[PDB]
Amino acid sequence: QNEAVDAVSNAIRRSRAGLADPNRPIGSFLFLGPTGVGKTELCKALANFMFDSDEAMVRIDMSEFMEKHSVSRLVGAPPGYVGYEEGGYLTEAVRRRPYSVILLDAVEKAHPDVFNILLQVLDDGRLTDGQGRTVDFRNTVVIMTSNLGSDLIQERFGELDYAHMKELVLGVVSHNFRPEFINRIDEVVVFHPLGEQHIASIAQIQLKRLYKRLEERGYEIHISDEALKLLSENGYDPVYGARPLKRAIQQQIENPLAQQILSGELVPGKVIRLEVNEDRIVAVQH
Amino acid sequence: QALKKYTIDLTERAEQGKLDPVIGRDEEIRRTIQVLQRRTKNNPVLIGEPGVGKTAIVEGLAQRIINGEVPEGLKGRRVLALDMGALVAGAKYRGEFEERLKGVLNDLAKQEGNVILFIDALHTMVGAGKADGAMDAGNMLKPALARGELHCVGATTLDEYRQYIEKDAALERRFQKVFVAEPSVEDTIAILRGLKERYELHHHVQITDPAIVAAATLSHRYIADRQLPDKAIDLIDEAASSIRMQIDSKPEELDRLDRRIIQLKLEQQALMLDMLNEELSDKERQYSELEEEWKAEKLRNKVTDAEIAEVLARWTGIPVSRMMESEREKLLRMEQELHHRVIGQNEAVDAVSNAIRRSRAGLADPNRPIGSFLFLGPTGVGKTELCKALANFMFDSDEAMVRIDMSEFMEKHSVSRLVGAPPGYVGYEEGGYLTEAVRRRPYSVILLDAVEKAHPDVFNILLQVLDDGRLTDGQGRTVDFRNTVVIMTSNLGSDLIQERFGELDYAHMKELVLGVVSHNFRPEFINRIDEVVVFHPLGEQHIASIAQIQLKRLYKRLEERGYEIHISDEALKLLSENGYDPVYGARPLKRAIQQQIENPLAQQILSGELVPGKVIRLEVNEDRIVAVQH
Amino acid sequence: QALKKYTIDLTERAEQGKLDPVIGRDEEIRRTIQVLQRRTKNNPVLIGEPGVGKTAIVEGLAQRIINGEVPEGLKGRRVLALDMGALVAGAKYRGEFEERLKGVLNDLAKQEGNVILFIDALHTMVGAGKADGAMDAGNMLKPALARGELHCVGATTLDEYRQYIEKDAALERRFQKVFVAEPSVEDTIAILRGLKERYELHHHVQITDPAIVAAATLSHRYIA
Ligand SMILES: Nc1ncnc2c1ncn2[C@@H]1O[C@H](COP(=O)(O)OP(=O)(O)OP(O)(O)=S)[C@@H](O)[C@H]1O
Ligand SMILES: Nc1ncnc2c1ncn2[C@@H]1O[C@H](COP(=O)(O)OP(=O)(O)OP(O)(O)=S)[C@@H](O)[C@H]1O
Ligand SMILES: Nc1ncnc2c1ncn2[C@@H]1O[C@H](COP(=O)(O)OP(=O)(O)OP(O)(O)=S)[C@@H](O)[C@H]1O
Ligand SMILES: Nc1ncnc2c1ncn2[C@@H]1O[C@H](COP(=O)(O)OP(=O)(O)OP(O)(O)=S)[C@@H](O)[C@H]1O
Repeated sequence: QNEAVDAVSNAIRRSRAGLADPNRPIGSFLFLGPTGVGKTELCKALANFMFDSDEAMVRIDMSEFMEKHSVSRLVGAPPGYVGYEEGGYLTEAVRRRPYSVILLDAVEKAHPDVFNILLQVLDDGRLTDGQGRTVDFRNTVVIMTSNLGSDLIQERFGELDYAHMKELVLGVVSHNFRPEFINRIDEVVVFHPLGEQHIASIAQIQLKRLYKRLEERGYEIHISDEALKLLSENGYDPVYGARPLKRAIQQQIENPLAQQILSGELVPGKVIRLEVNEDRIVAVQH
Repeated sequence: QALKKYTIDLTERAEQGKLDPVIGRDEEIRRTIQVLQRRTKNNPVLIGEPGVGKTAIVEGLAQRIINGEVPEGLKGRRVLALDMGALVAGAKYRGEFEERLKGVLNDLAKQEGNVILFIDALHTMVGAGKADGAMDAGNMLKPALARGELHCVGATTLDEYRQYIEKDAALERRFQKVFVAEPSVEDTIAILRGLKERYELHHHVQITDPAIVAAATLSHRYIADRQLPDKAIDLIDEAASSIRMQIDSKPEELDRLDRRIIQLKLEQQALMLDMLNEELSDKERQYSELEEEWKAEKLRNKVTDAEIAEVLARWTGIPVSRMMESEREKLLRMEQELHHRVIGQNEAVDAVSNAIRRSRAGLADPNRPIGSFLFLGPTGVGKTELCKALANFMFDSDEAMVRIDMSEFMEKHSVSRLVGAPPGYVGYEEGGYLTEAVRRRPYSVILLDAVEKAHPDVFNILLQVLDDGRLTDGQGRTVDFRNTVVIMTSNLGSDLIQERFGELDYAHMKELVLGVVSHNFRPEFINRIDEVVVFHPLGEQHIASIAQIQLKRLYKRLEERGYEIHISDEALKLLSENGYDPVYGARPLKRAIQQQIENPLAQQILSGELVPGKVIRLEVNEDRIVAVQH
Repeated sequence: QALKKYTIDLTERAEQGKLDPVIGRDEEIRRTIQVLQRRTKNNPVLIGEPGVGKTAIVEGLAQRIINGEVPEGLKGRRVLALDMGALVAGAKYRGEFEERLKGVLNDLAKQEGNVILFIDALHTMVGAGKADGAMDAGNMLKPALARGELHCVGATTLDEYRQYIEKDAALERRFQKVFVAEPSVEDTIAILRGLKERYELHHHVQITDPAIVAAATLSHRYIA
């Protein structure tokens, strides 16, 4: 996903050199593209970069707003109503820390009332909450994740350059969203499904954090290259992204390995080598 | 003077060494010292969520002024803590509180600017001592605060700041906001090294440094309620309390056994059939063996990471502890324990067993729940029964689980009955069903039965839940689901599994019914699922074993009434005959047992015919089942 | 003094033999004692839906203190029950609630850490003396709680925990939550055996042990 990391990178580098437009938020993005290709992971890697934590961000899961009356969950309770003295969820959580990252997770699930609220947000950097005061959004990176071009990108990403694909999935978004809300967008970026090499590198990252979990537990693992090849070939299909990799690693390693840890079988200290049998993956002790 | 009566001196307490050491917080102490040395508005307020160390920043400022590690403009300051209740307390008459507060202001003027003041819980001050003749203590310190003549340091919570001080814009702007961010895990470990010294000195135990890094790491992971370092310091302190209690009289295992033997002793005394004298003799022998082992090892004296883990597994309920031998031998025999109530259906018992074994061995993904499951298969084969066997295995009770029947959610409104209502609307003040139920009990089997009956996009709530274990209710507070077991049971391939279960392996069956679910659910949602199992229709030997299960629980139902029943295997073969069809599963067996046994048997009980104590033999008739008295 | 008036001595009542016997609740009293013997935040709170026996846990702790089954660190402690009704009771003049309550804080902290304070209905303490802009019991006790000088065993219902105490998050972090489990059928049978003895002494009757096991079974099954 080189294009999206370029887009977000250039947004923060526009802000730090002063050239940001101070009537808007810093970058209003819309992450399209199919499931399991790292939309929420680019948001998490941003907040990990900029703020030194994975969940140090205003994560709003937009699929809890599927009705017309859940706008008040983020703006606030209007005058003379129940939860009045606590404001909203978005406006307070920004009005505390005005340089934050706001993840509007799974944006298309909600009702278009929230999209009107975010019209005001993405264009002018203010969103007057329920108690009757502005909230300064001129310094937050608003990020939105969706998958409206799932079939289109999964089927036709080959033999097409990036601009024509962007125009085609942007047409699909224009069928889904109003022209207002996609006019306010700083940059729609388009993802792409993962090939063998991408899932191989993601397999190495997930195995590094598996090693880190067992190193916390007190164990070590070296792995065979053939074992990692079986993990990368058992967990490759273009429809579900990089998640069959995660649950394939989860099954084939973590179930028999934890089976043998609980069995009183695998002694601490020794390097637990993960090499293959004919088709299974066995954990050995030598 | 008034400052003797109404202020309690911190630098005298820091000078006599009555304050715990303050570690880190370079940025916030430096900004408090920058703000305290201004010309107008000398007033910092310390703002951050409760537990992050704001009073500790003022106590670190007092210790740095006593040690003299401050600039030269502060060498020799006195930091005096103002107690607004001690001002309010004896002010019965009119104008007594204002006389007290004005005496404090005159004495602070006579100190020639040498006294830093300190009002912890600054939100106490707004509207303190108001009456009809109100000067309110926010309206009398407002001139002395505006002109910078008073060096007050407040320390109020962020929500208490929004509620109480931003309701008064003049006194809102008299104060400079020093934000006190939650310390991360590493800063907490440093803070816990200094407070390790102090807590070791109090509890007379020795906190090992792996227990410190365990306390900061574990309480950052498994507690979303409170904030660092306070939750980590609480794990350290309560762990040292447990170690010192074990040191005092005897360990907790002999405590369990002593309480149980005195309990069953006076309980058998109260019974003066039993199945109690056997239990009491076994527990007395177990007490003798563990007391012999305690005399053979003459124990715990230090706080290790295992004590931190047991304290956190008794704060919450999440099984963080090391597995004892009874529990580990129970848990390696997982599938034998589950096939006592779910006979047949090996694939799902393997899947569920492996998810719980990954949980307990500590390999589970900490950003997701323990395991999501989608039990597909035809009606009456064991889907809801495996979830009840899960709660009866794991939680020792059948109905001890969060059961959300997805056949009440046939409309899109009824997402709101598991997130709660938004602000303004009716059921705001009570929160969601699911979210409150998890926020009480964070380790629980969450079942979503009959899941294909719901509205198609009610499963967007579950996009959040299954992917990241966090669901955000109506009021705002996100509930952490990351230690739960989510299970949704459906029957989307009923006729397919009934038809093509023969001549097909498990893999192609899973693929074909997964195509069926691909026409039902969204590609987002069937990607979140850890493991879709596929159930299989029940055969004749399965139904024979199910008949034995139902007849054992019928004997259990008729022993309470006071009757014994023995059955002959010919009648059991008849119930294997009259209770078999592939299309309806295992309930034709249950209603065949119901009819052909319980209707003539209860007929004959209420007939005044069947004398208790005599064994009711269920031999066969020509075709029926007789019940005789011999 | 002040502790004569605004507190009720449980250990006097347990030592006079006026409380009910308490059966079971072993992990709950053990974690209550593990929380009461801390350095800072000595404050547990018994949470669980009403009926499960939370005041019974604190009275069981009082009977274990008097009859000598607690550790050596608690042999000799008094368990005083604070009266939130008596503290507001006469104070209509300004300050007099706070005068009473800080007199209680003086006379407790002057006991050298001997009196375990008990507040059934902790959610009453939340907004107790909250006058027209004055000091309630929450904001007064709040700094003597997170130094361990006040040993406040709360006992609040779980629904009113969410309604009243989580509204004020600072007083919420001072108290360490001790969950109180709803007991099984079998523990209920044991509880009913001790209280069988006491109710037979009350009503001048006898109670057969089938009526106990039927009472636990039937009340668990049919009253929901
Ligand atoms: N390009 C990637 N690099 C690293 N990890 C990735 C990548 N793509 C997916 N992952 C992994 O897959 C998960 C992230 O998938 P998500 O981006 O959260 O799915 P998604 O992008 O939200 O698509 P939907 O809308 O949920 S179907 C994490 O567990 C990551 O470890
Ligand atoms: N930076 C720190 N260095 C040393 N100890 C700390 C630090 N931060 C917190 N603590 C300890 O953590 C505990 C809680 O901190 P507190 O300052 O008392 O919380 P708080 O700042 O009072 O917030 P509230 O709203 O007043 S409860 C105390 O025991 C402190 O000694
Ligand atoms: N493997 C089994 N072992 C024992 N009893 C079983 C088994 N499978 C089903 N039963 C009986 O089946 C009854 C209900 O079966 P369920 O599994 O609850 O039906 P289901 O699987 O939920 O399918 P639907 O679509 O919800 S009707 C229980 O009373 C059990 O006695
Ligand atoms: N372990 C026990 N030993 C003896 N009696 C008990 C026990 N548990 C509960 N009880 C009895 O159960 C009843 C209720 O106990 P309480 O402690 O009053 O419950 P409770 O938790 O105070 O209910 P609320 O929510 O405070 S009104 C009393 O009659 C007690 O005697």
